[PDB]
Amino acid sequence: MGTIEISSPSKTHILAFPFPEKGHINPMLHLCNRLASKGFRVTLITTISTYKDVKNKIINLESIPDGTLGMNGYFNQFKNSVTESVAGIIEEYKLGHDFPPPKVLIYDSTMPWMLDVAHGHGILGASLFTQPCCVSVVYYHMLQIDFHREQSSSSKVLLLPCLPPLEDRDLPEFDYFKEDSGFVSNLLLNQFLNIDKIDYVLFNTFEMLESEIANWMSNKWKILTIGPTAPTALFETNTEVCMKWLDEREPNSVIYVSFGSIASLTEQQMEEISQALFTTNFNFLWVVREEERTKLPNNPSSESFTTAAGKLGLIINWCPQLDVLRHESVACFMTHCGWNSTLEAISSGVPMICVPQWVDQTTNAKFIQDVWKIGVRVNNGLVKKEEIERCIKEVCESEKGKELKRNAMKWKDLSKEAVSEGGSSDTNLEYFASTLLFY
Ligand SMILES: C[C@]12CC[C@H](O)C[C@H]1CC[C@@H]1[C@@H]2CC[C@]2(C)[C@@H](c3ccc(=O)oc3)CC[C@]12O
Ligand SMILES: O=c1ccn([C@@H]2O[C@H](COP(=O)(O)OP(=O)(O)O)[C@@H](O)[C@H]2O)c(=O)[nH]1
Repeated sequence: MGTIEISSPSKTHILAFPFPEKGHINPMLHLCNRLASKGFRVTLITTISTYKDVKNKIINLESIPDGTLGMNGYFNQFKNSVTESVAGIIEEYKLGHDFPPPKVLIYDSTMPWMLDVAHGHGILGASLFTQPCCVSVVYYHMLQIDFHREQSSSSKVLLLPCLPPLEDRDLPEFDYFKEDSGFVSNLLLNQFLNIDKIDYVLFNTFEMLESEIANWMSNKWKILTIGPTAPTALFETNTEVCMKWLDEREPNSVIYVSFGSIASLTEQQMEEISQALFTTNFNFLWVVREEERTKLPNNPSSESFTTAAGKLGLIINWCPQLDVLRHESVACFMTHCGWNSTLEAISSGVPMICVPQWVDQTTNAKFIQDVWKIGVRVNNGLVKKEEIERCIKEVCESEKGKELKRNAMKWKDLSKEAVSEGGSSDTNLEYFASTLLFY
């Protein structure tokens, strides 16, 4: 005689709340996909202005007001609005009868105040970092070593535990934001203000990729490396168009070019890249967002070209990046080195030409070229066509490039192993799921 009680994923409710930008939404969506496939009930909370985006990419979906002035006011409003918004949702779900009450809130690492919403309403908090471990620990040391730089007087090289030496150009780039550099800096530093009170510290990376620094952070804070959250081999826009075009190219013949969802290049920088791509011995697929089309050399959603070299080019406002990168036609990836684009390239075996723009993109580029050895970084600040030309020859037409390709194929296998049964990332994500079930 008695009652047995069963705690299983299908009666466990996970809340997820990304920062409303595609580089933060996308990795969180993939993680929600993996968690739902384990049987969990997953509710994704997102701002109204990103809601339609996420709806088209798909899991229960909740919208909250955008919550929005200069950078500082814009952001204090944002933090205040989403605090009460998300708190309301937790409480509606705690009294609801359909879904189970929330057990945990997975929130973006850049919204650390959400840990206080989670704990203030009696549920657990998991902080999802969308940056690699290596650059993240740079933010921690900065929050805690002199990082000022009078780059005009002398060159400095910084040594930190479990990191390669970092030149000034390898540190995170904040001066780009000029007046707002301090704001962007504090946003990334403050990720660590409560690192000791977080119930789960989640990183979208895999241990073999960052083993030295992952271990150092595992010792300090017991982090969980659970990446890549994207699947091995999201409904994005223009899928059929780009897949048909790529299906019509020769294998290993296409340079894929994209600077992500936020970065905006000067008109002179666009002219340089343009002139390189139209004279290279390769086809190209170049994503230029609608908002950036007017900065192209003197607006249609896409344009087709026969290049001066007799090759074929496609300029298009958006593509399915993961599908593009895994297409056999792609020879290499000219990228701003956002972490999602970097980790997607790694998981796809595609070598890179690094054109980093700001924040962690400079550090990622350093690791792409000198640590993982799967790409080369351009040298500035304007990057001229001849410099872009040099990097294409090196990646795509050289013995060194064949080696870079070999290195990328190795890392592709290692990230597949990480997310497969018994891999470090599969194990860490199962640690997260299983301990959510504990009494
Ligand atoms: C958070 C952010 C992306 C991820 C990483 O932490 C680096 C950050 C860079 C700065 C921040 C971006 C996000 C968009 C901005 C708010 C967006 C912006 C700028 C001005 C404004 O009024 O509203 C939004 C453009 C860039 C942005 O300011
Ligand atoms: O044409 C494109 C360009 C980018 N992305 C996606 O945009 C996301 C985030 O980009 P990233 O982190 O590299 O840099 P950001 O856009 O934040 O600057 C990635 O998941 C990419 O797959 C896409 O789907 N199609």
